[PDB]
Amino acid sequence: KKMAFTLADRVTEEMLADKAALVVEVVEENYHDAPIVGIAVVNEHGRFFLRPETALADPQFVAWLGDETKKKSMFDSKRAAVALKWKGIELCGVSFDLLLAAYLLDPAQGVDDVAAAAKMKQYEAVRPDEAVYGKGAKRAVPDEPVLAEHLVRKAAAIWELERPFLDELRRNEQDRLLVELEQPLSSILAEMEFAGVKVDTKRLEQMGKELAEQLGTVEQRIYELAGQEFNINSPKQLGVILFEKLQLPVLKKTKTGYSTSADVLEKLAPYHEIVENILHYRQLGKLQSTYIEGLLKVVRPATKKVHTIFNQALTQTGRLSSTEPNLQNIPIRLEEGRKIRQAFVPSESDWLIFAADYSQIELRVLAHIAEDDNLMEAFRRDLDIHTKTAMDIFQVSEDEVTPNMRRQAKAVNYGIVYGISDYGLAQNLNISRKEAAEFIERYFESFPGVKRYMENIVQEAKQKGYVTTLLHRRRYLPDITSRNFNVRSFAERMAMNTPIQGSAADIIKKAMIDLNARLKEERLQAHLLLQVHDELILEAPKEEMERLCRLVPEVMEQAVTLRVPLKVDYHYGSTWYDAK
DNA sequence: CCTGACTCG
DNA sequence: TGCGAGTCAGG
Ligand SMILES: Nc1ccn([C@H]2CC[C@@H](COP(=O)(O)OP(=O)(O)OP(=O)(O)O)O2)c(=O)n1
Ligand SMILES: OC[C@H]1O[C@@](CO)(O[C@H]2O[C@H](CO)[C@@H](O)[C@H](O)[C@H]2O)[C@@H](O)[C@@H]1O
Ligand SMILES: OC[C@H]1O[C@@](CO)(O[C@H]2O[C@H](CO)[C@@H](O)[C@H](O)[C@H]2O)[C@@H](O)[C@@H]1O
Ligand SMILES: [Mn+2]
Repeated sequence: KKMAFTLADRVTEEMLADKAALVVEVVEENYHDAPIVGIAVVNEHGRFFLRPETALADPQFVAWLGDETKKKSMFDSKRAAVALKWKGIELCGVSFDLLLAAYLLDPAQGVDDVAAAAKMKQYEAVRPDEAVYGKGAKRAVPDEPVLAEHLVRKAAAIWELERPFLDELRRNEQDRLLVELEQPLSSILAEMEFAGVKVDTKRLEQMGKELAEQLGTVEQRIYELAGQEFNINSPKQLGVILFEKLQLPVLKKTKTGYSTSADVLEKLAPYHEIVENILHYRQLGKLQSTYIEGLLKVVRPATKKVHTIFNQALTQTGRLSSTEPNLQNIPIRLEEGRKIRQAFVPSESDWLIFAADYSQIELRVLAHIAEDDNLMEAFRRDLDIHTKTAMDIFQVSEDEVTPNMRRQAKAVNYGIVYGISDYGLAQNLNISRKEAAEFIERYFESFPGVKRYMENIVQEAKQKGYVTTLLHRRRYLPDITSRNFNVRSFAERMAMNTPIQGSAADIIKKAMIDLNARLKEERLQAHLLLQVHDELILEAPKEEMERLCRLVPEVMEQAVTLRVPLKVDYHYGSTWYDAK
């Protein structure tokens, strides 16, 4: 605990070195158009601190940040780049991101600051962000001397830990995953974040108005059937109405009381018609509060755009998450909700929304990884397994399978491949638990390869302590040999799923890098807007639609090569809704 | 702040 | 007693 640094007045030559650690401190958790409160640099020549109004105005510093031959090591470089694009400054030459490096080494650590990453290497010369800035309503940037030291210490740490982290990544054969997949992707996400998505507020406000009219309607109806007023959005009061006043049977409890989950409500339908009305009310209430009122609170009024943050170092399987707003969970399943998408539009004049989508991506990953004959064959002829399961459950034929019921048989295929027990399956389809068992038992005799993959990956996880995905992403399962049935089972199901979801996650990540490449090389104006786990979303001038119909799917299928082919569905239209 | 509800993959 | 997420209302 003793460090020398220079609290600089101006940018000097010795700070513009070819290799350095860089800290562009942004305290606000949502970094979009957020204050940059301090800058630090560590290189061969020394340790420096700079005030932002100094460094960001000095054209030489800006030129050094923008030069990709001047290599930077950073912690969460997406935060920096974005907070810099809002200051009209471009960041280039990031060769090491400690955050991503740490997330690949172990997603469970849930690293959020340099101190926690340093924790993994015994490096103790840096304080965590909360012990410096404060918590919640106390969150305060301290006095400069304190601020400076801390930032310099963060650089110093990034500076000392680069090699160790890279050294460990090389042993696990995860170095190329960092440098060639994750890190390049970080910059792409920073663009999509900054470009934003344009929203039709006029339309959005009109719908919430209509939604309110329907909410009051359904609501009155609910009080009439119940013969009283209560708070529908209060599960405790609703529970009293349904199970105490109305006497409806209790199908399930939780640790705090009676259950009123959608699943329980659908099963209570024969007994009383208020349950269906509650379901419908809850549906509309969510649309209003989250997808109208939530969404309008985060639009930037001047440009009518929303800017989400794609949290890259958070999920345990390798997926991304989307926050403030979440644009990866916009309604589509029920026609009423699906309408919200009409308000998502192109940002320019004659531009359109292109939406490409992988077909059964996790079922193909399972096929490739488990090497199952009957499964690999079905895909080679181009059978639709969801449609092959739609019939099998809905007694129907291929000729009449509505999109609605290809989604309900979709969750059965996936459910089965991810350790759903017969209790789960029967409780999802309202069928006999004996019949549920039969389905599964048949499935594993029909696909013996998939069954043995399940047995094997659990065995391997017990022996190794972890599982891995195609591009060597890793998840550790320390609870895998727990004596407790519940604890053991949960980790076992993670040993089944992770390699699959994680692999689909790797693939679509790679597909984005190649797409971005194939875009800038062909000099097109088209650019990525969103990723929703297994689908990409772009906007482009009307003219470019021809190339994209050929380009986008070609890139997504050619990303990786598997023991089965990869298929992509695509559509375009003037609204994200019409892109169906 | 947590629990349970809804939303997506 | 299928997996991975986020946000919101009530208590
Ligand atoms: N009920 C569901 C739906 C989705 N998923 C996970 C596993 C698959 C991954 C992608 O699913 P979708 O994009 O919904 O469908 P797909 O099978 O990948 O492709 P398609 O749209 O052609 O059915 O998300 C899941 O576990 N359970
Ligand atoms: O930018 C995402 C990146 O930031 C970190 C901390 O450096 O997470 C913080 O910001 C997130 C996005 O706003 C919040 O969800 C989270 O609460 C906060 O810790 C990284 O963990 C994350 O990858
Ligand atoms: O360095 C990580 C990198 O290794 C890759 C690419 O070479 O996988 C290769 O090495 C693996 C074992 O050494 C094999 O599974 C594979 O056959 C081989 O291509 C990437 O998957 C990984 O990111
Ligand atoms: Mn898909």
